[PDB]
Amino acid sequence: KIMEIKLIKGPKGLGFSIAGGVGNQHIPGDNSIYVTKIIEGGAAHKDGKLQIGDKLLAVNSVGLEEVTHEEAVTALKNTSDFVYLKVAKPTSMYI
Repeated sequence: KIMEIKLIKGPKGLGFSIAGGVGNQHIPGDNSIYVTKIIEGGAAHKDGKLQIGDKLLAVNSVGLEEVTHEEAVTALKNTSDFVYLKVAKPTSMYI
């Protein structure tokens, strides 16, 4: 299930780590970007909605679907302080 998350970029960024990307599949057969860690005190932690396992779809107007890992790293580092983060919650269990 798809949700939009509103984040202010903190001094250290959005407060979460990612894996995946085209050429760097986190899940076998999935080129998607996944949340692997939520940083305590971070903007993502404090908001409360983003979780380990979430799939990133977009960051503001930047698509994260079928992008390489470096592309998503850049998307997330170089956004505005006002972030709309679109994510999909897992159907199965994990990531």
